[PDB]
Amino acid sequence: KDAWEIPRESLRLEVKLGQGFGEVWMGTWNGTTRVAIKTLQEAQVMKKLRHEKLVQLYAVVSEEPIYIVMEYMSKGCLLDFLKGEMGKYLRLPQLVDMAAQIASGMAYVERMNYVHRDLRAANILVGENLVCKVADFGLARLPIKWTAPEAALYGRFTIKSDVWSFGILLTELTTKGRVPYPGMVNREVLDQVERGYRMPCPPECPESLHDLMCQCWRKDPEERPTFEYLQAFLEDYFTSTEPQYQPGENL
Ligand SMILES: */C(=C/C(=O)Nc1ccc2ncnc(Nc3cccc(Br)c3)c2c1)CN(C)C
Repeated sequence: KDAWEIPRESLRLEVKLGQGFGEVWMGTWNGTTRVAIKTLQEAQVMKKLRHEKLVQLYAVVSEEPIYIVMEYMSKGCLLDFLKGEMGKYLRLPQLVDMAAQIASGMAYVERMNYVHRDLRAANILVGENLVCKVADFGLARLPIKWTAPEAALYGRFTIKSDVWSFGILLTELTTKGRVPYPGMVNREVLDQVERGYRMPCPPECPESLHDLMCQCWRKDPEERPTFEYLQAFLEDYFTSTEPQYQPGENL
């Protein structure tokens, strides 16, 4: 047992979040620390990754039943946030800033030579001040509406198939959380994307952002941009790219 190990007695499971691998609880730790607990690796893994825009591992419990203890994200998962009461007031500047934070977390993952494998809004967690962090490395190495064609078809998961999933996350953000390829079923999406079909410009989303999306969805993995490119572009967006941005009904 390594130094990430803790006694169960040091954890107070409190509220469910959190369904249903098992539950997800809000909690306390050594009486003093507000945490999140994943009941039954992602932890392992989350032991070797440390970044400000990745939800931080705190502790593990070997130890059936296995707990994973993590930084608590106060606003819950991004999909829910986007589609609930806040969705309505989020506008393009805030949505692009959130995208930049996810890019920043993913840039780190890229620097470390890892792959996420399940990058989408359901796996981004929000905290205070609209902070967004990459979560759920359950499949991190070492669902197909978000999965690049080469990866869904031939199991070639790479940082480049993550970029693809990032393009799809950009459509979730600009549409307030709508399921991608509206009206199409998994098999329809598979067939059409293989023919060269790509989602159109979301309504009110600028062409330059959709442009970025379309780059992320290049047929050719090695032609998709870096996450560090993505990060810098999204960070600098409202000066270098859309300096004449004016607010609209929805974006
Ligand atoms: C939407 C619900 C959701 O993700 N809720 C949620 C709220 C707050 C929170 N804080 C910390 N950690 C988690 N999740 C978590 C993920 C992986 C490991 C551990 Br430990 C905790 C969390 C989750 C999800 N729908 C699928 C959109």
